Amino acid sequence: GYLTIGGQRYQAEINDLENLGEMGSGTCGQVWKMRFRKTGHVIAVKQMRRSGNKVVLKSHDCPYIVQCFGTFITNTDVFIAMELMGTCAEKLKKRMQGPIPERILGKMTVAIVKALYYLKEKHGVIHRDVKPSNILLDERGQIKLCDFGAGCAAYMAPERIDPPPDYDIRADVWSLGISLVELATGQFPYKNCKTDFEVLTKVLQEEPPLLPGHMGFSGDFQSFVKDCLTKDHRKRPKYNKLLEHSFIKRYETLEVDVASWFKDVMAKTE
Ligand SMILES: COc1cc(O)c2c(c1)/C=C/C[C@H](O)[C@H](O)C(=O)/C=C/C[C@H](C)OC2=O
Repeated sequence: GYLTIGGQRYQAEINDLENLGEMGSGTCGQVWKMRFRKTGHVIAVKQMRRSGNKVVLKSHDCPYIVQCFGTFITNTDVFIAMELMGTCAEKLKKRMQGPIPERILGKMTVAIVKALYYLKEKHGVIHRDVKPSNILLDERGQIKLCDFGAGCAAYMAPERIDPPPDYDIRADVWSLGISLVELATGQFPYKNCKTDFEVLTKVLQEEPPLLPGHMGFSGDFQSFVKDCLTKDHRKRPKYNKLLEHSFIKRYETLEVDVASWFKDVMAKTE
């Protein structure tokens, strides 16, 4: 807008905000730490990077989506204010230099599925891009989807080069899978590339890079992660069916020290 904050709307302008420092800048535009002088809040603001010629609200109730506060147009940028939050998934894989524990992905899966499920059943949204970059973790445990928009072509389903985008949600389902496998194993499914198309091919060519029976993965997991990576998108699981899979059900209830973990992974590197 306008800046809306639990749960009053204020007007200000990005030049009004006080700026504390940056966070990257590490693709795509300078993301910024800054304080809204009005109320005392400290937020994220992602500067882009105009222009095309010539968003949320209202995902305020869902606790698994990073909350947007408003935007924020100038002649050069496009500023978007978001809740301040730890880090990407993608950057934890690299920072950890090794996989994330099944327990954490299980939490993740739950935060993530319910988000996509939220968006679809409340806003008729089909968020195109489900991937590690878009999954934000935080110091105090929370796990959230950034609704935004080889490598990032790899996450494409089979039926996204077939007989006629899109048909339908099931494509995000796929990207959830690959994200999980990428994430569980700490190694992108297709090590043989890049970059790329010798990727896109493999996908429609070959059978899902399902989870290795080897690394000690609760076959509840292996099961879920496979229901997703179903080639045949037709009988593939809608979000609800995933919501009543067992791997989910476990993880809806099972208590996990996500804060504790994250913090510890902040031991290395820094
Ligand atoms: C909402 O609070 C945030 C807090 C952050 O620290 C980042 C972002 C948001 C960014 C969201 C959009 C992209 O996910 C991001 O540009 C990216 O690819 C880099 C991820 C690793 C980097 C160090 O962390 C952030 O910058």
